[PDB]
Amino acid sequence: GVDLGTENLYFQSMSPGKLFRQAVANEHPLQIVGAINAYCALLAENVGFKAIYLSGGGVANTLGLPDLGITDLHDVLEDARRITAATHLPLLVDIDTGFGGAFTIARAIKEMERAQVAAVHMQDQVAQKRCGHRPGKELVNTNEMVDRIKAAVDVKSNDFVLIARTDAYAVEGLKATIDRACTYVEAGADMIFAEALENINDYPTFCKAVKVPVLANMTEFGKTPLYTAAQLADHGVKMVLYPRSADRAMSKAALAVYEDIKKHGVQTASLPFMQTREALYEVLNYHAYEDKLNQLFK
Amino acid sequence: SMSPGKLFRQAVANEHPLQIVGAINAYCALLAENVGFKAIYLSGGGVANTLGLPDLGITDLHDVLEDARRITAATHLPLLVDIDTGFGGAFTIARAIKEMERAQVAAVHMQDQVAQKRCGHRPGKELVNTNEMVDRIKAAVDVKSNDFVLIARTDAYAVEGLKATIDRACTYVEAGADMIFAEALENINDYPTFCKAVKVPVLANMTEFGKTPLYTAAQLADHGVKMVLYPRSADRAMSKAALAVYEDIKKHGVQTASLPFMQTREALYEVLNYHAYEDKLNQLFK
Amino acid sequence: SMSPGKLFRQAVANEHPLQIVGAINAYCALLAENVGFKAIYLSGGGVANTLGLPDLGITDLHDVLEDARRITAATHLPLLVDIDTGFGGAFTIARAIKEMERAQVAAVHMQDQVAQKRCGHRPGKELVNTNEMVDRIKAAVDVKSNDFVLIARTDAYAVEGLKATIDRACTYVEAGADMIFAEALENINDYPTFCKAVKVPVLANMTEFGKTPLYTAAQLADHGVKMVLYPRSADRAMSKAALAVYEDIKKHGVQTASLPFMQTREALYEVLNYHAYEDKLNQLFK
Amino acid sequence: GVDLGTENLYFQSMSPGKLFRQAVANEHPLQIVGAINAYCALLAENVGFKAIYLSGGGVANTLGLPDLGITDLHDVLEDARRITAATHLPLLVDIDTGFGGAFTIARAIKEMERAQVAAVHMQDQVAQKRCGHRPGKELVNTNEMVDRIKAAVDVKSNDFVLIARTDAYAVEGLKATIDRACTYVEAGADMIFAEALENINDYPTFCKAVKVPVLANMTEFGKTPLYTAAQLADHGVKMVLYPRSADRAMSKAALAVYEDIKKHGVQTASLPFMQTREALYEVLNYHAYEDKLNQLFK
Ligand SMILES: [Cl-]
Ligand SMILES: [Cl-]
Ligand SMILES: [Cl-]
Ligand SMILES: [Cl-]
Repeated sequence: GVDLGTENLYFQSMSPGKLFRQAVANEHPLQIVGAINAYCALLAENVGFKAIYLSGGGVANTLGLPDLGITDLHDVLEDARRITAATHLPLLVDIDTGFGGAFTIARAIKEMERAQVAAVHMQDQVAQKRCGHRPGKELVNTNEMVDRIKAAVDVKSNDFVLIARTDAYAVEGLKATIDRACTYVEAGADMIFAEALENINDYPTFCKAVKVPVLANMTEFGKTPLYTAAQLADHGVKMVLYPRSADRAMSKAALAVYEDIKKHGVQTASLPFMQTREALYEVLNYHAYEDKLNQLFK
Repeated sequence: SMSPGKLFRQAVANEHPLQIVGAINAYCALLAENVGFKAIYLSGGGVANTLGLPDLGITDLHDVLEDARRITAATHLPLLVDIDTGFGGAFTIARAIKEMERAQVAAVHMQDQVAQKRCGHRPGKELVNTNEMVDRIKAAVDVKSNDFVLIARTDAYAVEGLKATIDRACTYVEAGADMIFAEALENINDYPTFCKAVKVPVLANMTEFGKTPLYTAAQLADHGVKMVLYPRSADRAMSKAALAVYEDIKKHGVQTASLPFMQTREALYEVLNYHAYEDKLNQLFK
Repeated sequence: SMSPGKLFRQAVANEHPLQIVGAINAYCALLAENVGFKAIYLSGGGVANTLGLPDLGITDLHDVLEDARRITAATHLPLLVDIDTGFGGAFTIARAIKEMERAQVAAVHMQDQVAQKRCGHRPGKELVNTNEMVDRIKAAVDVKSNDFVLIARTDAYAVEGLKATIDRACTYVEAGADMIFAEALENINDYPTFCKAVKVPVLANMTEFGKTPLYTAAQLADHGVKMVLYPRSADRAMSKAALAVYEDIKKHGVQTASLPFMQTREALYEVLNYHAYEDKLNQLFK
Repeated sequence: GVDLGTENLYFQSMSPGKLFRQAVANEHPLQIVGAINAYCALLAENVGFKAIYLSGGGVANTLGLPDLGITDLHDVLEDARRITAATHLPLLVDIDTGFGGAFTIARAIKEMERAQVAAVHMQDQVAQKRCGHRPGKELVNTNEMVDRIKAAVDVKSNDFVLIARTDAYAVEGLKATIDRACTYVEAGADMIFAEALENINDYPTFCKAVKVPVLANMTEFGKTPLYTAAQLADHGVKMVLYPRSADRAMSKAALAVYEDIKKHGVQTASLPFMQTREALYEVLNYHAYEDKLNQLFK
């Protein structure tokens, strides 16, 4: 039903998760960028990225909360929905440890699918803990994460992408990490999110062992190095994620404007650092609104 | 115990003038607080644009309310909220005021633009009659608490000139508006006349990229202005900065060149007041 | 794989007629499903009244959308949703259709009443011009998927009589409405003429306590009607029953007299399909 | 600022939690009824009840979900908000085990207060558990519940009422129950929700030991008997809760109407069982809307 030139060729109607699978296959590698809101998703789309990301940490911090697992399915879901309403670019969503036991995880998968989300990642961290527990990083046993994956796979559609994230590497080293990852794939993970993988020549071994597409997480200000997308792909990596990059720059920029207005009683010095009205109207595709009204009405 | 509305009333009286900055989310509200502003603002245009929509009145009470709630959950800094034309007739307006108060909001502004119109109407800026805006104000005043601040915004100046603008403003005050949002006054020497006539605290809107010039806080205050609003200033800079990071990552396959332009982890932990979390847990537990 | 809208289209074609019952929440939608209805309905008046508000158009897209989402999360039974007059101009209507589709809703109906009006306007029922409703329909059709069902509702009959009603209906179909909601046809012998002229499936609204009489499904179908709606039937009975329990507890200091009128734990566990939860856990784990 | 007749007397401005405290003090005992939505809250108010209740089980079941702790703070909070928008009658809200650790509990208290809720109850059940855990009832240790209470008390306002609920009685017997309850009061619970207390002559001992107002939960179809409000008060009980009574009757009534419409092709036989339009307009206080428009406009 879709055309190429004047030639009517087969095109399959593509669901969010299939668009994502397709973006992985067609890119080398797929760069996925963090976006904290619909407008950022549009900036990313306009720059020409083929997939976007909703960070768990970002959702919390944007609420003015620490990334301590205070947020729930609704906090993430509402931000996801806002983004998928604005763009069909496949969206990857951080759902932490699933927000509870088997049926919470099921509800999260279904709600994410109803929100037109393309993929989620779920982590093998310890969840909930005691009331007064101090912040930190603990892994669950492989079997506890297997159960989480099964709860998810049990209700997902075929197209929808479950990415199991492991933080084993920093704590248990490369061998034990590869072991979990393989167990996670066997339990039904579609892909793997390798967190904090240091030396790039460990990638080919990691990727070859796990078989499914692997995502490398390019964070800042942590204890992991920054390689290029090309380098990571040459070492067998299929996705590269930039989770918080843009929002760290948005923050510094907003702080700078606030300080200018405070210090100078006016924002004149900030004008050069601001997006122009015209770029804004363009990213919002404002003209298509006027054009739609002319197409249909008066 | 001071109510949100009272904190705001107090910030107007005690600052010369009160600078109110736009913040699009809780995190921005915290940055603003940390820089030391005494009042913050939730722009209606910002709510739409943040959702990836044009400022064409597509958004409803729930869209603004949800963003307001997220900001008041993070900070007690008095918040001023743009509720457009009120989102409907008298009972919608009533619902909006009550919901805003229940959200711990300190003030709202409502405008004298024409609302809804016909289905296929073209975008623009048209004023309602003075009597239609009076009705709007009465609906709002009827349910507001004493402390809560209703600010009537008029866009009359560009369309009807300074005389007719002062007339509306005064009618709006008489209908029960607490303060006045004077939109798009070009010459600063319009202000002293406007402010003197209107009597109640007046807010001047310092926007960028419009058809209005930029004066300083001091200049505006010396000309009788009590509040100065910076509605989108921070978010225009956030957008350029996000765009720059996106372009860098795309062009260079990595974000290295962007690192100098990013807030450090430590500044982030600080704005989030992260240590108070660890300290609270040590105070109460193990 | 059948889309919500297609399931609904299919239920219209294959039933004679399709009975669509009101449900105010997911639990009611499940009771309805269990009794074996093939399509369910979310009333706009029900959404308002459930919130403790009169049906005066105080509610917005978010109010109806949230209730819709809760019901579609629990059941795949095709859901018909009252979106009133569309909640604003062309882009609000567009947003409403898209949001309803993203909510897995199968159909909506939109009415040709006048919307918003002046701030202090008195409640009532006034029609928009045919051209204003055409514009509404075009805004909706422009963004809908093929399968999704737009039902134009007209209240013309009581105000303008059968002739002018058939005229609008036909104009609405030509503008792209998939089906027709004929509101307040008194005499059943109005139906065959109406239905024959309009051609597309027609819905008759079987309300209580109004100014319209009650015919049976069979009667309505024999007179050319394809859907019959029971918009508030269940919720009027729920209200009487809740009131009765409240009065009992108040008057007797205990709810003993109410016990015979309550659904048993076991019927509840059954409607919730509770066993499938235990069975799922045994299937997958320990 | 408030008047009695023509005599201007002192009246304190009363916060939701104070209204609740006051309703306890002034009634003997206070009957609190379950209401699943704003309209039900209004029916209750109209019948003249002085406090209303939002059941956790009710929130889930109304969503078409089992009471298995699938729901989160947002599910309860949204239903609470809908009710407090319609009525100032003090509302008691079930927040289960608090939906997470210390800061989730803090967020729940603050969000409940911002919603104009008067009181909440929190339970000493085990939370979250493993992914594939089977449904059931386990108590946490007294110390784990103490921690939960402290998280709550730490952020609550003075007026706001924390009610600690214990399910110890059915599992651990009267002695151990009184022990927890006393520990919970000392940790800062304002009142106590005694679940499943069988023999009424155990109440005076229970109430005398715990000191703070005690709530007896009048459920149906469980393993607990039904006494009258008067009987329970004479035995030292200060609140009596009717958590699901009205919604069990609403369900049977809606099922009956659906079956009638199915079986008869019309709802004629159901008409006698339906609230009249006029009672509806009245409970909605529809006339006050017309009167308000006449007061202010044309
Ligand atoms: Cl714009
Ligand atoms: Cl610097
Ligand atoms: Cl009504
Ligand atoms: Cl029976």
